[PDB]
Amino acid sequence: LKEQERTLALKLQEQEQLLKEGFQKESRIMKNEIQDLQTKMRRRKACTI
Repeated sequence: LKEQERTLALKLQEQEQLLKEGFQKESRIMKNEIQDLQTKMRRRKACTI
């Protein structure tokens, strides 16, 4: 029983680590796209609402 519980806990920790790495990769992609959008909109004209 003690061996089975230990195996289950390791398997959960690996899944949690993988999910965290994916989320950090997606957040970096989005941050890069925001930076690239900000460099291209520096030509021509303001108005309004």
